[PDB]
Amino acid sequence: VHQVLYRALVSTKWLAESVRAGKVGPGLRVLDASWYSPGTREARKEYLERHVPGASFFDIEECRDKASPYEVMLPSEAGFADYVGSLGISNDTHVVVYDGDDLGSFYAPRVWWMFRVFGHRTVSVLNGGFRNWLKEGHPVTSEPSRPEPAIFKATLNRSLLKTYEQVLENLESKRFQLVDSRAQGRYLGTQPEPDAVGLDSGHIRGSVNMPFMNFLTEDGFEKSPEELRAMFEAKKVDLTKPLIATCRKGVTACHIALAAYLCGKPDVAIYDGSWFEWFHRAPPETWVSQGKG
Repeated sequence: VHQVLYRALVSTKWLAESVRAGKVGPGLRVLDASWYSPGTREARKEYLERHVPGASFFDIEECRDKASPYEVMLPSEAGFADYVGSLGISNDTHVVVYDGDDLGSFYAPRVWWMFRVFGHRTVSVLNGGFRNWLKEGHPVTSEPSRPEPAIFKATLNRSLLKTYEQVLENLESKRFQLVDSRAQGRYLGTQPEPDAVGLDSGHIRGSVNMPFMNFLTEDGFEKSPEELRAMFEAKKVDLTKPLIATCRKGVTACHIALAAYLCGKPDVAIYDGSWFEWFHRAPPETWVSQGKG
């Protein structure tokens, strides 16, 4: 359920002109969705110091199922709806998401997919991220944003989500191509999985690896659609066939979904449980690692 695709990328120039124009409001809401591993950057404090004028902080640590044993799992429809409503977002709002990643994108695609998986098509990511917004000198502020509340209705679009059981069945059916966006070393099992206890690295049998950072240019901009298409083809990923994206915790997998969407394939589903869930639930026979093990 959607044939003509709504823009998934907006430029810094466009967003800056919109903010100059007074467009932030019910029709346009801007989110910093940054999140960092423990012991590194301070997402909320960075947002407090420097944000696009009128933007809000989208707290992924809150906007998830807290009761799950697994990482960064979708909240319920109500939890999402209540949270986004509280940021002034309704079903008529154009949501623009950025993050402060050093290359140019990490969490923002996750948030773009969250809106889509909850039925909202009017969502985009800021091409080049906050990194480029800053480099180009666009306005930043520490003034508080206080959007008026709105009502949002969320409706899960199951086709854009996969469960553990569906990935396990797929091991057998081979119906979907399973593409993992984690860095190469962790995908192969030669580098450990971080921020976890006794979680081995490796990958689900039958997977293909497409490290997420390959999607962006060295400046942090999305690669062109011709470039993206060439990447999938060189990976033996056929865009005319079904595709499930997976990673550590369902976050960077959303960069595969974004890349495929800009190549005209909106149908990629995210395995939200991802490797973290897989390792904990699946028989070890279903995964491989170079060490090995």
